[PDB]
Amino acid sequence: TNLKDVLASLIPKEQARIKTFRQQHGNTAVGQITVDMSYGGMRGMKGLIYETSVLDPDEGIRFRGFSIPECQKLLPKAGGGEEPLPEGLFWLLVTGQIPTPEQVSWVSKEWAKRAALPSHVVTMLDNFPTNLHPMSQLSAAITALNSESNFARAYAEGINRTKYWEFVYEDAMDLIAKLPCVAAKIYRNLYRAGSSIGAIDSKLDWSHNFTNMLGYTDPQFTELMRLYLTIHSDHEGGNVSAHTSHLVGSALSDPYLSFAAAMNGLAGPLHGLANQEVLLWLSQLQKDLGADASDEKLRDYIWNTLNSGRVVPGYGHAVLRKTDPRYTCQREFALKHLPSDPMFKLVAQLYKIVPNVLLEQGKAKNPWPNVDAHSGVLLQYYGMTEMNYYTVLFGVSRALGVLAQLIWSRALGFPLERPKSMSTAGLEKLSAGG
Amino acid sequence: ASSTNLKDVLASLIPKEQARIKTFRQQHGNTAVGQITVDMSYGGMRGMKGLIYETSVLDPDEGIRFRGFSIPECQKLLPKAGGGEEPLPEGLFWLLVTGQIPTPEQVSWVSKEWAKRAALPSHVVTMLDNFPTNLHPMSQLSAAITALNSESNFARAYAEGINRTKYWEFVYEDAMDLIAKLPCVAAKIYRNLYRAGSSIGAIDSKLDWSHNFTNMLGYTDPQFTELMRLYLTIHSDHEGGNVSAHTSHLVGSALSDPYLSFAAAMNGLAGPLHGLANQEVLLWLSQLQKDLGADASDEKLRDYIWNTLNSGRVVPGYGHAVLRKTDPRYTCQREFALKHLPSDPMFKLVAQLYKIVPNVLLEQGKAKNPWPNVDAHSGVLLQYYGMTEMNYYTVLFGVSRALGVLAQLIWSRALGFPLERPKSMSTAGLEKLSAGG
Ligand SMILES: CC(C)(COP(=O)(O)OP(=O)(O)OC[C@H]1O[C@@H](n2cnc3c(N)ncnc32)[C@H](O)[C@@H]1OP(=O)(O)O)[C@@H](O)C(=O)NCCC(=O)NCCSCC(=O)C(F)(F)F
Ligand SMILES: CC(C)(COP(=O)(O)OP(=O)(O)OC[C@H]1O[C@@H](n2cnc3c(N)ncnc32)[C@H](O)[C@@H]1OP(=O)(O)O)[C@@H](O)C(=O)NCCC(=O)NCCSCC(=O)C(F)(F)F
Repeated sequence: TNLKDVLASLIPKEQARIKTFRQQHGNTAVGQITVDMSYGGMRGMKGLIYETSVLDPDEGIRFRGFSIPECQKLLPKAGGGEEPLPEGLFWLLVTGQIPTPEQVSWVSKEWAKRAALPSHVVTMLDNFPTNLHPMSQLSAAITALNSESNFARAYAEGINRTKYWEFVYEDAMDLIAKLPCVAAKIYRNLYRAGSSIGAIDSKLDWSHNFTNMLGYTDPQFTELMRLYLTIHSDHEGGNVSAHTSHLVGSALSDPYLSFAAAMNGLAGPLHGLANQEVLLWLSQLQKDLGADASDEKLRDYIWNTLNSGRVVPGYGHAVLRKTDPRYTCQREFALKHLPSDPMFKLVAQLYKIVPNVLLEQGKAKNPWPNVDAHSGVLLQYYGMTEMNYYTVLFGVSRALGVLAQLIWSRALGFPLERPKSMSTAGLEKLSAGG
Repeated sequence: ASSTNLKDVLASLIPKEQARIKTFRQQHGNTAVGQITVDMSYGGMRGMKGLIYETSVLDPDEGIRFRGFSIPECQKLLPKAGGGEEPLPEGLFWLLVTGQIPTPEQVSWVSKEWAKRAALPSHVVTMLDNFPTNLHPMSQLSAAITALNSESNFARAYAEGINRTKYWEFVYEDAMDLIAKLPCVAAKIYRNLYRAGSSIGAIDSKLDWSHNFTNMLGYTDPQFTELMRLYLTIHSDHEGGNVSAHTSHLVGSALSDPYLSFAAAMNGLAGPLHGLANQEVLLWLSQLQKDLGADASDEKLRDYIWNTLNSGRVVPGYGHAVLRKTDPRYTCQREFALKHLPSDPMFKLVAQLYKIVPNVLLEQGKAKNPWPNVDAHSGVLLQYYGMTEMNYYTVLFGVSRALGVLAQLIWSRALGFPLERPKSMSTAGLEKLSAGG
């Protein structure tokens, strides 16, 4: 019931909070930067303040203090569902508080009234070739939508730093509302013979309109979509996509530009693209070893994949050190809905083998699986076999998280992200020599 | 030190590098290089050095050093057009990549190579020709880059299962093609918007990259050709902590292709606090003229400056995250004006500001740096030569910046830098970590 008002009052409490805190500990040390950290992608450096979520290496992600199961229980469900609606999540990430069902409905409704594409985007999408990857299409379409930016106007217009957050809030609501429109058009155009996406039923929830535009009607596939979109929404801020959005948002680029840049990062093979990668490898697996393999043959398939310089897709993590609750959460879902699925059973079998392999191999820090290892198998089951699209789905979810933070970054006037770089030759000089 | 094919040269260079970093890392990987305080975390990583970037290094007191070289030094050492004064961007790219100063031949080969690789796919052209005039030039550029990704050789190869070792090779190809296509793209944007969709003509395999650019832009003055060589050379790289450089670095570390990494960087560059400043300094200067008139007094200037600050606004093209003095790129450009457009009224106003602004900023006590940066002096040079469409200004900066960023991109891959993935913290957790306040 008026998320903008809600924010309007939470803001100054928090501004207060930090100032006083910074006054006290501004110069207090929270860490040490090492030569290896610099060469190792800031591995283990605590270099960002990100509010919407925190990641625990052992326990996983907590969204505003809540774990996945906690959310699963707490957040409002649909009419007669079991899976939490992403609208709730979004309210939670933004507010810090559990939304009521009324609040949740208000969002759905808000996201329905704002879903609307400019024709220039439409045309573009319609002229894209079928050889251009869906993420690229997605990314390029978003960038193009920036002509609609309110923040971009207000800013040129001369707004006060103070009001920045309000513009960003509108840009943010509008993008999340349109994303499914762009995502759906992409699918259709690529996989549905360019058929129309149709309309938004103002009376449905965001996932539900999305699935319609996609042209899927299994009510269970709807529930999946809800779960899918909830769980991929945020993953603290050091992740490539979030960080990107955050780094780019810092220069004051609008939310369209920022999200788009984040998509380019999500699309990397070591990141969100792994969604799709996993699937491709699982398929090729099935071709070779066949539908039902022996643990023994599975091992070698991995033992091979390894001494051959390749990584096992969906396994490993920069931060997590244990099995990702996102993975588990998905597996519980399969267990309740597609337990007899062959692909599913394989994924399941992989779970018992890879970790030991990745343990005797001795390189990976995290021998366990991440969300990526398990999403595709679910999708595929419901008929969405177009694996080059999976990352798009992840992208649409990630907007929830990143944008929720975008508002806060500007509301708290976080400045330009600009660290200092060094050359090896200078680092050597600093230390002495290697 | 030298012969013609960059690729062969690189290939040789590479392994010695790796060995070095390796042993160095062997003795000191655990050797602490610095801090981490609460303030730097909230402060956008200000003052934290936590990134390796080989191509350039910025000294806060002296300015950018290319591969140990300063601008003036590059200014003299680098090869020039047959009959120019200005360094050619091709030479700088070579320097940046190889860490060595190129010969004329060496440069010529680069030009030829960039000429050769210059080709846009139809879909991109279609797309560009279909964009509305209200779609900012930077968005066009960024969306065009992303869509060109259909061509990525690294992407393809990667999917086909190449070895981590070979990665750099495809990135070298993708970068070369991208440096090569950029002007085509940029020119098409300019044409479309300001030249009633006329055609960009063709590439002259014999010309230098900038020359072919100005031709496609429709600019024929040699002085402007010369300005372009300088411009593209000077906005090249600025160590890796700047938004654009860092964004390409971050995205590339994920194995996204160069097209993707670059386009993302473009989105950072388009930020009002970043490359977009180019444009703002000009919009700001225009407004200023309109009010104050042409021959304003220092006192009137000063005041207008104070107005801007009180409106809660920043003086455009002044201040910097790292630099603590006047940017050498600023100076460099002032010298060029001094020599070629000593009496432009706009030029004169920039010069005036130069003597007024830093004192006011000093007085206001906010800015760590009260001196000018590159973006404060670039638009005036363009304007003078007829390129008066300021919304396009950052596009040229972007074309320039592809040189630094792509040069390191190859190196990061060549050197196997991993995924850039830091640790985020919430205020609450941070507090808890400390005691709170
Ligand atoms: C995600 C990941 C890149 C994390 O990077 P990083 O923190 O450097 O891994 P690490 O610290 O455990 O690296 C130690 C070594 O083990 C290797 N390793 C790590 N994970 C794996 C894996 N799943 N399979 C094989 N080798 C692996 C690393 O490549 C590295 O080897 P080398 O020393 O020869 O470079 C890494 O786990 C990986 O490559 N994963 C496979 C990626 C994939 O296809 N799907 C999973 C999604 S990637 C998700 C991320 O963005 C994340 F945060 F996890 F990095
Ligand atoms: C580049 C800049 C963003 C660096 O930011 P930062 O490192 O945070 O500067 P800082 O620490 O000195 O700023 C401290 C205070 O001085 C103010 N200040 C800094 N520069 C200026 C300026 N040019 N005019 C007025 N006030 C300024 C800051 O806004 C800040 O005020 P507050 O604390 O009340 O928010 C900054 O000086 C600025 O805003 N410049 C003007 C931007 C512009 O339109 N053109 C110049 C190109 S920006 C160069 C860069 O480094 C960047 F990375 F941003 F691209």
